[PDB]
Amino acid sequence: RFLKVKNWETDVVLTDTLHLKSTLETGCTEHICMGSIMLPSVRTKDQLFPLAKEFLDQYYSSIKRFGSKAHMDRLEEVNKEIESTSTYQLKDTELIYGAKHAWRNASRCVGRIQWSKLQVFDARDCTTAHGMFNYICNHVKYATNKGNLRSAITIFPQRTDGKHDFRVWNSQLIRYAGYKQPDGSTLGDPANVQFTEICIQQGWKAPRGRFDVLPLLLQANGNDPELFQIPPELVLEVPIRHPKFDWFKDLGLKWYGLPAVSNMLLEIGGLEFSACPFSGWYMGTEIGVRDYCDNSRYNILEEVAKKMDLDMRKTSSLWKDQALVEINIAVLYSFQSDKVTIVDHHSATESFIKHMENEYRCRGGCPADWVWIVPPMSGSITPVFHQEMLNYRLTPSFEYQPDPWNTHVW
Amino acid sequence: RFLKVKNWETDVVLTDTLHLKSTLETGCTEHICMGSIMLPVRTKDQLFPLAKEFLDQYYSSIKRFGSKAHMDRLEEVNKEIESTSTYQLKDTELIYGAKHAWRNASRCVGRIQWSKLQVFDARDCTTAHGMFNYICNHVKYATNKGNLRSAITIFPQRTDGKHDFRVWNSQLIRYAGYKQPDGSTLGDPANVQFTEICIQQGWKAPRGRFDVLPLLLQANGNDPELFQIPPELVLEVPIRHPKFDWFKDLGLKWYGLPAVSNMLLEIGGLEFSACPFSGWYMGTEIGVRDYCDNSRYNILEEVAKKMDLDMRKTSSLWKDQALVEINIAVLYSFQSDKVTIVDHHSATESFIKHMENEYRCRGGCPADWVWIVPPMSGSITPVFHQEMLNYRLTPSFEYQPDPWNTHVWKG
Ligand code: HEM
Ligand code: HEM
Ligand SMILES: Cc1cc(N)nc(CCc2cc(CCCN(C)C)c(F)c(F)c2F)c1
Ligand SMILES: Cc1cc(N)nc(CCc2cc(CCCN(C)C)c(F)c(F)c2F)c1
Ligand SMILES: C[C@H](O)[C@H](O)[C@H]1CNc2nc(N)[nH]c(=O)c2N1
Ligand SMILES: C[C@H](O)[C@H](O)[C@H]1CNc2nc(N)[nH]c(=O)c2N1
Ligand SMILES: [Zn+2]
Repeated sequence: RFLKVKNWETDVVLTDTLHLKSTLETGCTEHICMGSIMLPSVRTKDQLFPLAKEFLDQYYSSIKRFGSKAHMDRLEEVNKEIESTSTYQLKDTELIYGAKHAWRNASRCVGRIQWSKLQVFDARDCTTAHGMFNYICNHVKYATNKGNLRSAITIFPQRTDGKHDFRVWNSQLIRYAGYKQPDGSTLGDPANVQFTEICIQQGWKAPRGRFDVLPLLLQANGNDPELFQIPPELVLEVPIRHPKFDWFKDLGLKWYGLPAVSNMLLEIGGLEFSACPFSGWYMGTEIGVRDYCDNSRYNILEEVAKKMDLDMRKTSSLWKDQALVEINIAVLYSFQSDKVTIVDHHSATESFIKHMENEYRCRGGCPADWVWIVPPMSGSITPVFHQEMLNYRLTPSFEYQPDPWNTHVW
Repeated sequence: RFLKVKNWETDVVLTDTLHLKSTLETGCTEHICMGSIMLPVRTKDQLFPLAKEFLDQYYSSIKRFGSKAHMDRLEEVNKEIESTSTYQLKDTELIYGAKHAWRNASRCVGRIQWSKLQVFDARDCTTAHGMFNYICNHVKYATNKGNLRSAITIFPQRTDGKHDFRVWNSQLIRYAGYKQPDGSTLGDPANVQFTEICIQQGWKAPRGRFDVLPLLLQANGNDPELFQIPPELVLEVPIRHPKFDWFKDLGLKWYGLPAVSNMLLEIGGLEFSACPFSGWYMGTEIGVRDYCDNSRYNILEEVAKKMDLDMRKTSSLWKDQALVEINIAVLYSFQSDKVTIVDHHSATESFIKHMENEYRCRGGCPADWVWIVPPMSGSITPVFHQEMLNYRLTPSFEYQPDPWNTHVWKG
């Protein structure tokens, strides 16, 4: 019941007691482990108050006022407000705490050593999609900071009856369009083909290019979503060149500086925030391994290996592995040259081990999903590969939610 | 009930029903996943259900479930259990059991080959000298002059737990490690403790960087005994690089035959505590783990030095670059010497084909994503994108304690 995790490279053993405060479920049973499943998964008055109490208990404990004057009053006041209104409103301090701890609790996030330095933008007074656009532009500008990226989240009004949902329809604030070609292939980002169509097949004027920044599709108060173009001067992009291969720049590659997830649901004290875009900065492998070299994405491995003149006859020449490394050197080199914040996988995974040690010491544990924390290249030469991790679900949390074009009462 | 797994690269969705036949536990609960944890004395009370379950599976596989032969064998095993408190497997049952323990090994990416296992029945063995002879014959057969063949040798099953057969080596062929007084290590740091035991048991160590360890073999619960594998039976491969002529001067070599010897084979409730098995290497086992783990031979520095990469900042990816070149050299060396090896691209593709076939013909394939995904180039192999369900089926291979921690020395 008091569990231990071992690092097999260093023999360091940590003792986890935090998991005993886990609330939600993992998808696993003692008969079957679902650790590699990508997606392992109204609201009444009964359910809401224990959730608020659990959250307020940990909030007042965190400020060393558990069982105090203000603690009992706040508990009473929220209880009064739920009994009356069937919901409640977070104090600004509780919202900031809840958002920072949702990130602290994100077991798939390797960047959590930064969790306490998060800029929380309270957008709970927003009422229209034009107001949403305004808040998102300000977020993008703040977070981008001319390349000196700063972590931020913008929190739109919480769900009420499920009919008045605020939703950002984009999966990330900044992504590249994808169109299926006449000759059967795909131009741009294949992952965004259905979305790039919903933008066109409902308003947008696509420049049908390969790296077209998609428009925002914003939904306020349950209404139909509206299209907005992010001002291009707010979208920091990096042309990708290689520090050795001069032909690399001729590949035509670029990527955007700001990774900003916008389709997750933020849960704090039972309250659900369905529009809560958040951003940090890239780990190099997200772009160079996944975005560029996945077969279902831009899938550039063949072209790069050909220009390197590698033996592509046999897989055992490891031509894919060689090109992969060069592509990721170029991504890192390009961002660093343009003074755009980026972290390589060696530095980020080292940071996470230090974060884990901090969390075990000051908190008694750190939920972590090994399948997601280990980078998608060079796994075993990073320290996290050799680190046993316990995965469990703590709240406040970021959760997945259905894509809105499958749920919108249109 | 049914369970579905999806491949996010190809959108193929498979449906698992085999997990219903799972019995052992995973370590996980509804509230915690132990998927990345490395490691999550038997009476007649529990033995006959285990035997009956196994014999049901065996007679089903041969299309004889419920036949007179099936019923007579159950009756015969039942009587032998209450008469003798254990039972003996037929040769055919042992072969089926060993093949299916491999088929059920959720951490093994090489399972497309499970039905072509050569099973050596060594249940008549009585002494450590006899174990040595069986293991020599296994090594010669499996090596096959570089054309490797999968094999397993099965020594007598556990009785009261005081008479165990054990191979004290973790693998039949491994290099020694020696801790120096200055704190540095010569050879394989993974094997320092076992090397100390061998030395204490009388082994005369050459004290080089690639000394093949002696076999330390325990029969019938007696103290273990040292034996040197005849060197002409240990096939080794000097490592060189197809383009880098200085790579040979690093002085690296490795052995051809990977042969695990510390696991326990469970078949029908019977426990075979000495069951060495062997296949052939996937290149990354040597080039990534054996050579580049910080806690193993740890050659990333010197390789990158000789390559003259920028080693001052990690963001040059000098480690990633040297890692690839080393793994090219491993594959090139084995192929050039005509010693069986498989690269991680081929092995993971074969495993995906295996897994799909197992879903079609068997209703599932238990698989441990954490171990199946190779330790370099993860997402450019197809297993990275493949959802997998992990569960425990029997027959199975299990971990067991290191014998020096449990053995009662006879002196
Ligand atoms: C500041 C630097 C950050 C870095 C380097 C970083 C790194 C990463 C990486 C590499 C992933 C895996 C995502 C993937 O492979 O698709 C991830 C996931 C995630 N990150 Fe972080 N992140 C950062 C900031 C943040 C922030 C500011 C938040 C929230 C406030 C956050 C919340 C999450 C969540 C919830 C996931 C899981 C996404 C999912 O389950 O699909 N991250 N992060
Ligand atoms: C024929 C070629 C084979 C290949 C390419 C192969 C590949 C692998 C690899 C790469 C691993 C992970 C090992 C590690 O990272 O330390 C593994 C694990 C394993 N293999 Fe296979 N294997 C083969 C044959 C066999 C055979 C013949 C058996 C048994 C009869 C077997 C049973 C297992 C088991 C039980 C594990 C789990 C090891 C553990 O939990 O430590 N494999 N295999
Ligand atoms: C703040 C942040 C920093 C960073 N460095 N990286 C990311 C990227 C996280 C991510 C999250 C998701 C899940 C939500 C999307 N939908 C499909 C549910 C992805 F899908 C995805 F591709 C993806 F990159 C975010
Ligand atoms: C037949 C086979 C083919 C192949 N291609 N590869 C292997 C290697 C499996 C392996 C298994 C273990 C299990 C014992 C665990 N104990 C020592 C903690 C190892 F340790 C180890 F190093 C190791 F390589 C085996
Ligand atoms: C099937 C498997 O769970 C899936 O491919 C996961 C593996 N690990 C991952 N890890 C990260 N960081 N991001 C991902 O998208 C994935 N995909
Ligand atoms: C902590 C973690 O479970 C451990 O390092 C695992 C990760 N996956 C692995 N996968 C393989 N094939 N072999 C290993 O030794 C390991 N080690
Ligand atoms: Zn699990």
